[PDB]
Amino acid sequence: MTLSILVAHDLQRVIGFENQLPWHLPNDLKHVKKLSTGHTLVMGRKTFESIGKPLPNRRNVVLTSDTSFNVEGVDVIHSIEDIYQLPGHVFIFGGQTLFEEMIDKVDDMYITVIEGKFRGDTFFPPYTFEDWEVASSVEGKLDEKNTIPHTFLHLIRKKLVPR
Ligand SMILES: NC(=O)c1ccc[n+]([C@@H]2O[C@H](COP(=O)([O-])OP(=O)(O)OC[C@H]3O[C@@H](n4cnc5c(N)ncnc54)[C@H](OP(=O)(O)O)[C@@H]3O)[C@@H](O)[C@H]2O)c1
Ligand SMILES: CCCc1nc(N)nc(N)c1Cc1cc(/C=C/C(=O)N2N=Cc3ccccc3[C@@H]2C=C(C)C)c(OC)c(OC)c1
Repeated sequence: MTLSILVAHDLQRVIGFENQLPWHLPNDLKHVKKLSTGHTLVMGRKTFESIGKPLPNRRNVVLTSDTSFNVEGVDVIHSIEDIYQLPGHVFIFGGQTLFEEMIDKVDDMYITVIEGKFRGDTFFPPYTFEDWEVASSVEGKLDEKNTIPHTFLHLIRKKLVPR
């Protein structure tokens, strides 16, 4: 319905390594909890297995081809097309495969740019700021617990108009 991407990627758009996040950043976890609370998270199967259980107080939706999939607290879908029937604010939550499938369909993106270069094996698709308006850009606060510089972006797809 209202369709957003929600993602953390590094300076080279790495989002993951060995089915885990490359970095430890509690503030971003806090950012995710705040944004998606009361809403819906759609994620691919590997992302779900990585987390290992549903996130509380959210509708959790998992896209998989596995007809045997029936986890407590999770709604299953089997097609991309299923996503557009989900009501409310829906966040595309990962991973790489779902980002690639959805980045041209979403209204907007909440991206946490991790200002570092990590070793990765999964990536967020390339995108241009030519196409995305910076609705907001907020530096994350560093401290003892959060030690990689990072920036919370809210990007909104630009309309194509005649010049
Ligand atoms: N930094 C971030 O913000 C962020 C966000 C989330 C995850 N990540 C990460 O991203 C990584 C995983 O990415 P990934 O691409 O390999 O896996 P993934 O997107 O999480 O999910 C992979 C799977 O979802 C399925 N799927 C995708 N499209 C489908 C369709 N059209 N119809 C039916 N099923 C479909 C399949 O499940 P089946 O094989 O069971 O059919 C597929 O193999 C990890 O390393 C992880 O840590 C990071
Ligand atoms: C950690 C953030 C990763 C990420 N970042 C961004 N920007 N986009 C994103 N789309 C994600 C996705 C993402 C997520 C997570 C973590 C989820 C999680 O542990 N919570 N999610 C919300 C939630 C809701 C209710 C209760 C508890 C939680 C809990 C937060 C705590 C306070 C403990 C994750 O596991 C570490 C992970 O690994 C592949 C990926």
